[PDB]
Amino acid sequence: ITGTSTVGVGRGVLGDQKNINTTYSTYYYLQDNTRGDGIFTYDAKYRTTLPGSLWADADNQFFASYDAPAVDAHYYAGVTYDYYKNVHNRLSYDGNNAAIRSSVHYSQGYNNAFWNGSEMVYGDGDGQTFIPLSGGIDVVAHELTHAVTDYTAGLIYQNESGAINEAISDIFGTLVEFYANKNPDWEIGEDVYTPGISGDSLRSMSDPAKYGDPDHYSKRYTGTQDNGGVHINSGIINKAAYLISQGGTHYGVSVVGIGRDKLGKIFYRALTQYLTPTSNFSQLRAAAVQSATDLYGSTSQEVASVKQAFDAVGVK
Ligand SMILES: [Ca+2]
Ligand SMILES: [Ca+2]
Ligand SMILES: [Ca+2]
Ligand SMILES: [Ca+2]
Ligand SMILES: [Zn+2]
Repeated sequence: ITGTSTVGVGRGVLGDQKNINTTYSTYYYLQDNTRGDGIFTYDAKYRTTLPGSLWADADNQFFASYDAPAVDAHYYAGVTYDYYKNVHNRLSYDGNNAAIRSSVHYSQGYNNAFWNGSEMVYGDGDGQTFIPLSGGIDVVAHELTHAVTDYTAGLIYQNESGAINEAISDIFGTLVEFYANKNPDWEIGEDVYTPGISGDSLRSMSDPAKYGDPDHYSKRYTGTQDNGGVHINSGIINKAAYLISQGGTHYGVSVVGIGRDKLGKIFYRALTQYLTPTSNFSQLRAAAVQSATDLYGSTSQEVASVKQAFDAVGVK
């Protein structure tokens, strides 16, 4: 769309009010011209055909309940773009300011969200297991990071490489949650999952076993479900990443934490410089050690922590 950049206001899934970047041309559209080549949000109108209609609104105010998921998908995509740019100096997911597109109200009662290789897609949830998925900044950032991985390491979506791909998305979705300072934690999806139950979440990075995911390599899943457990075995890496950041003792191995910022620097370097489509856990560890080495010196504490963390989860 060609029009005048402006700012509108609305309410998100959780009821919070926020300002969003819109474009005016007869209607006000969810098109943010301020970030790279633009952020565009579409209405899939409960269908599965994509992307749907670019989101149009008559008055630049988005307080209808049907508006909520669009407001958040649009807003959280801006935040994530900012995170990447400000913190890692990366322009959009391709490093060249590619437009970011998302569709909301995808299908009926759809309990998931995903990056399809071209854009983001968010279901509204069935109202019991989930509420509209774009209300969780960690979910939004998890999906967008899949775009980043696709353009860089290109980790294939299955077995160990696929688990690494998933872990990368949870790690960065969590870092983004901390960046925005939106009640941050080391849990995944807590804000949109089981609205009826407080205190739970989809996955836990601090204690993956809390939900039955592995927290040690000896406990990995070897079957075929979930593409070979991409969402299961990601727990081993997630745990390693939490330990690198926060420190702790796990299975008798002690790790000194080096904090979130360095965690992000180290994993982003590994991702963009050293990982390849078929990398396995053991390769991830070498990549992570090489990155810390690059960044902090081979005799650094940082390197030492990365080593300890992987030894703690049994990845050699
Ligand atoms: Ca309106
Ligand atoms: Ca949170
Ligand atoms: Ca979270
Ligand atoms: Ca819940
Ligand atoms: Zn994912």
